[PDB]
Formats: sequence, C-alpha cells, structure tokens
Amino acid sequence: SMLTELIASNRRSAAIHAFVDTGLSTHFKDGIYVDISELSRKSGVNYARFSRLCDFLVEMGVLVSNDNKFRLSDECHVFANPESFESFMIKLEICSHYSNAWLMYGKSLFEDDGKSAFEMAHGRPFFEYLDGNKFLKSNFDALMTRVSNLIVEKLLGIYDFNQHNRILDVGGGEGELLVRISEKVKGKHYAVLDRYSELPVSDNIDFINGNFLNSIPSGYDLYILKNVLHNWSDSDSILILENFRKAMDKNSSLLLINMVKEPEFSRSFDILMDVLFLGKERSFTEFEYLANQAGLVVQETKVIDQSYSPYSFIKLQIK
Amino acid sequence: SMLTELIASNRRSAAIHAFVDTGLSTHFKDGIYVDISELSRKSGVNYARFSRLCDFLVEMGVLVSNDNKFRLSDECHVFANPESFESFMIKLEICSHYSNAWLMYGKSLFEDDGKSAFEMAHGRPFFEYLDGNKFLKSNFDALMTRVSNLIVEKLLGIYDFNQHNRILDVGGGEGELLVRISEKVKGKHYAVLDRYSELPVSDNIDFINGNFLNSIPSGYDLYILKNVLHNWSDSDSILILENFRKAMDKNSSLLLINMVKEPEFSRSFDILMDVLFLGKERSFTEFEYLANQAGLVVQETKVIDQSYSPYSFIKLQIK
Ligand SMILES: C[S@@+](CC[C@H](N)C(=O)[O-])C[C@H]1O[C@@H](n2cnc3c(N)ncnc32)[C@H](O)[C@@H]1O
Ligand SMILES: C[S@@+](CC[C@H](N)C(=O)[O-])C[C@H]1O[C@@H](n2cnc3c(N)ncnc32)[C@H](O)[C@@H]1O
Ligand SMILES: N[C@@H](Cc1c[nH]c2ccccc12)C(=O)O
Ligand SMILES: N[C@@H](Cc1c[nH]c2ccccc12)C(=O)O
Repeated sequence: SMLTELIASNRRSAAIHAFVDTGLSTHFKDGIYVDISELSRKSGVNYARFSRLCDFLVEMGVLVSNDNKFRLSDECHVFANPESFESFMIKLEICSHYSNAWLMYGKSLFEDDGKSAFEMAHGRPFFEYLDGNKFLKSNFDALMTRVSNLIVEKLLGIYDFNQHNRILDVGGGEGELLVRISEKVKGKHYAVLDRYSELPVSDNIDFINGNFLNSIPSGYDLYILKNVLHNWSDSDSILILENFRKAMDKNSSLLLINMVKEPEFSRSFDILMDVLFLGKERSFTEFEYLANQAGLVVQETKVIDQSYSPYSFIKLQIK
Repeated sequence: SMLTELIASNRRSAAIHAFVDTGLSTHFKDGIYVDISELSRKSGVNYARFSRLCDFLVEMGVLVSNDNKFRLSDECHVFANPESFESFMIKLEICSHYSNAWLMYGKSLFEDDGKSAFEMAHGRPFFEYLDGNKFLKSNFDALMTRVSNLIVEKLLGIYDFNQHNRILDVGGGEGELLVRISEKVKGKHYAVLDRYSELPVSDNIDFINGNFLNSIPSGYDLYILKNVLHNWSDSDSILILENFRKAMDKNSSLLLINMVKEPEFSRSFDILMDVLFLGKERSFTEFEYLANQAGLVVQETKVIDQSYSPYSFIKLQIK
C-alpha cells in the first residue's frame, strides 16, 4: 500500500545503516561484484539473513543484482568509502540520540520554554551536549568537514578571494573550508573561530576559542559564516549578524553561505533543524531581512547548486 | 538528491509519528479543513513550528492544502481515528524499542546463537519481553486485533465455516478473528489458544493459556494458525505444524492464514521480521514444503488481497 510503506519509511534508513555502520559496504569497493557466500565465509556475516538485506538494498537502488551477485549502484559508490559524506550522514541520521530526539518532537511542539526536542531527550542543547559525547562530536565535525571540502571548488570559482588579506571563518568547525582555500589562495592570514576545549593545531591557521553570541573579533577584511544561521532562532540570528556589524569597518566584507528554502526541494531538513536546534531553513529574502535588521546590506547574491541541497552565497557589508 | 533523501527516509516516519502519537491528527476528523492558528489557540501547539510540519505532511501526501488550511488526504483519513490499524502501526513502528532493535540489526547479522536484534537490545526475545511491558503488549495486541477485524469478511466469503462444529484459533491474540466469525457463524464451540498470564473473558469464547511449541489440544475439527509462522525459523515452523498433525484426525482441518512473499511487493516487512523475531516472509511453495515435512497435505489454496499485504489461505489435512 502507499500509506503502509510511507509509515514504514524508517525501514529503508535502518537497512542502509545496518549495511554501512557494520562496514560490510566497504567490501563493495571500486564497483566490483561481491559473492555473498564468499563474503559470509570471509567476514563471518550470516549468508541467508544478509542475502535478504541485499535483496531489499537492490529494491531501494543501492545494490545492483547480476550473476547471483551484488555490486553498489553508481550513485551509491560513496557507501564503499566509510569517510564519504553519505557514510557519515547515515551513521549520524540513525543513532540512538537522533531517534530519541525525534521521539520528543511531538511533545516539543507543545512547550514554549525554548527547549529543543534533542534537549528534552538528552538534558542539554545540541552543541552543549556534544562537549560530553565523543561519538556524536567526531561524526558531526567529520560530516561538516566533508560537505565543506565538497563546496570549496564552487566558492573559489564564483568569488575573488585573492583581493582580501585577513580572513576569519566564524563557526568554521575543524576549519576544513579555510584549510582548502589556504591551499589555492596563498600568503594570507587564516583564522577559524569555534567552541574549542582544546585548540586544533594546523600549519599557518589561527584557531580561536570564541562565542559568536558574545562578539566577533575585529581586524579581518573577510568574514565567513557558513551553515550556522539555520541552527538558531530569528532573534539569535540578528544577534550574531549584529555582532558582525560591530566588528566590521566599511572596507570589511561578510560571506553568509547557507542552505536555502527552494520550494521544489524537500522540507525534511527544515524539520530536523527544528528537532536538533529549534532552527529552520530560510529563503534568500528571509536571510536579507535578518541582515537588514542587523544593519548589514547585500552587495552580491549567488545561488550555488550542491549534490544534497541548493546554497545561498550572500556578500554583506555594513550600511 | 536521490541518495540523500533515501538516507533521510527516517524523517518521513518520525514526522507522521509526531502528528498522530500527539493526537493532533484526531482534530482532522470527517475530512474537515483545520485552521492551524485556531488549532494552536485551541490545543496549545506552536503555530509556526506545527505549520512547518503541516507543509512537510502535504509534501508526503498525508495533508491537503487549501485556503491557507489543511485537511487529511482521502487515503490518510484513518490517522484521524487513533484506534485505526495505521495509527497503531506508526505508534509501534517508531518507538524506542523498535529503533533500539534496528540499531542492533547490523551487529545481529554476525551472531549465530539465535539471538534476535530485539533480544540483543532488550535482553529477552519479543513475546517474552512483552510480558513485562504494558505499552508494547497493548499496542501489539491492538494492532493484530485491527488487521484481524479487517480480513474477516474476505475469509467468511472464500471458505465455508458452516460445515465445522469445534473451532480453535492457535496463537489468536485477543481472539478478535473468532469473536467476529462467532457473530456471523452461530451455535458452534469457539476456543482461542495464546500465552496468557490472565485469561481474557468473553461471551461463549474458550480462552486457553497454551504453548504451540509443546502441543496443540486435540478435539477440534477446525484449526486456524493466522500470522504466526513468519515469527519463527523453518525448524520451529515444522515443530508447530508437527504438533498440529499429532492433535488432528483424518476429519480435522487446519487453516494456515499468513502474509506471503509476492515478488512485486516490498521486502521491508521481511527485514522487520528478521529484526523482531529472527522470522521471515515465505512464498506459498515454501509454506507447503514446511507442511509436507510436518506430514500435512494441501487440500485447497486461495490468495487473499488486503490493503497492506497479499495473504495465503492454505487448507491443510493429515497425510
Ligand atoms: C552547522 S555547524 C557549521 C560548521 C562549519 N561552518 C562547516 O560547515 O564545516 C555550526 C558550527 O557552529 C559552532 N558553534 C555553535 N555555537 C557556537 C557559538 N556560540 N560560538 C561559536 N561557534 C559556535 C558549532 O561548534 C559548529 O561547528
Ligand atoms: C503475529 S501474532 C498473530 C496473532 C493473531 N493470529 C492475529 O493476527 O490477530 C502471533 C501470536 O502468537 C502468540 N504466541 C507466541 N508464542 C507462542 C507460543 N509459544 N504459544 C502460543 N502462542 C504463542 C503471540 O502471543 C501472538 O499473539
Ligand atoms: N548533513 C545532512 C543532514 C544532517 C544530519 N545531521 C546534521 C546536523 C546538522 C546539520 C545537518 C545534518 C544533509 O545534508 O541532509
Ligand atoms: N503490521 C505492520 C508492521 C508491523 C509492525 N509491528 C509488527 C509486529 C508484528 C508483525 C508486523 C508488524 C504491517 O502490516 O506492515
């Protein structure tokens, strides 16, 4: 049935997870065909029961069946690499923490005390909780690192980075975006601001233990705020963009990079942001209103298309 | 993307759950259009955040948008009734117990000690665990009751129940199948065998605390075994069908009713049975092999089509 298989959408995600989180997917490297009997003999996985999983994976378009054997489909080759963006996504998407956060979502919709479904389940807000959970931080930081590495080429092409001298990435995670830009744009001072208990070390990168709710450091002519604002309310978004204006002179520029609400794409991400952060996706026109209210003006607007989502590149300067 | 939204299949199930498990869905009774503002004022649910859920529900085909208002779609009217089969399915499908069972699935595929993913997560096999968990038993028993009520009309039509006098439903749950057949087929002795700590009471129904692994009671000319065999291994399936042969004379008949492996339908159910029970779905030809090995013969075979799954009606008699 249409409705019964919709109610059983969860089974698709769980099947994928069982395949990759075990590391069975890593046996399907370079698009080669795997004999399940030989894999069972090699890995010690149960032939009969794993064969039934492989049949369900073929139905979902993840595996391709031929000569009583299975290979990963062309689009799903990424699952063969455990450090692929898709591999991290599935390990994070379906974990006890996310599931338990989703299970409070219903109850969260009736509370007005600004407590996220995640916080109701786990006792602290997302980032605060990740400070005490290694599994959850590494996989989150690793995921954001991978999506960062993927977008670099498309940024460097559309915008002139050569013009600036002092660049700060605000909430830049492990700093991967700048470390990639530092390789293709040379002889410039690079700084990454994020919440650190222990500073990341790197060759000529300036890692700052900071708080963008309190203040942004002045003395940079380029600022970047990538995939941050969707983790925050409209009010706290204006607070961060205000803290930018206070730190910037008329020469200085801010690159607001973020996933954007395109009507033709799915709202599933918008709901996850509500569950994890009490966040939300926003249209370009909504991002501008927050900037205008904070006293920043839009100089240049570019839409970037990525595998998983469309992005909004917005060049901001003080009014 | 095709792969990223596949990895995020879980979000569809969770969104549905948040809508129904809260009982918000019950405000969409008789296909009427709901004003989210009025619902927020009435129920106390957050307008902004619930409106974003309603937009995602429209995308999934659960809600229909008109005049800045939402009604349940025709196929999803069932969600308005909290005692509908679909409402119970979603409450059971996505719960901590099922999610935690799914999270052991990967690790379960490497163990050979006959421990289900559910058992690895929860410490006992499914039915054994339900003895100590009210939430999980009621919702399970209620779900099986509803699917029982739905199939009655189609059974009574295809098979002559009027010919028999003493009928036993083996593993009949709350007994709902026979209680419905007792209303349309009259003046016959009705017995229901299942695992009971406290016997269900009912007007002229004979509830037996039994164990179909040990033995079936003799002295019945009709036996029914509906939706049981998919919760068990091939070996334990033969044991149950053997226990039938031992209890039956040449006059006696067994109705093996069960969901069947049709190649054109999804394998998601087959994987859930592996996770919950170390069970599996089987083709008619596979069900016959288990019966033939147990020393039973097929007299009459009927395929029944139901909303959620195709069924296999198999009339068995001793060889
Ligand atoms: C959605 S992630 C984006 C990371 C990075 N832009 C990327 O895409 O690789 C948001 C980041 O903001 C950081 N963050 C959260 N609260 C912060 C705060 N108050 N001050 C500074 N950084 C914060 C988190 O640690 C996280 O690395
Ligand atoms: C999948 S449910 C089917 C219930 C019922 N046929 C229906 O569809 O409404 C299987 C039933 O078998 C029962 N059961 C499990 N193990 C049993 C055993 N050893 N002896 C008897 N009944 C058992 C369970 O309690 C459960 O009610
Ligand atoms: N990164 C995934 C979704 C996701 C999972 N966990 C997250 C945490 C933060 C932001 C996004 C996510 C996507 O692109 O769809
Ligand atoms: N009854 C649901 C699936 C389901 C959920 N929990 C179960 C327990 C036992 C058997 C089936 C189920 C269906 O028809 O798809």
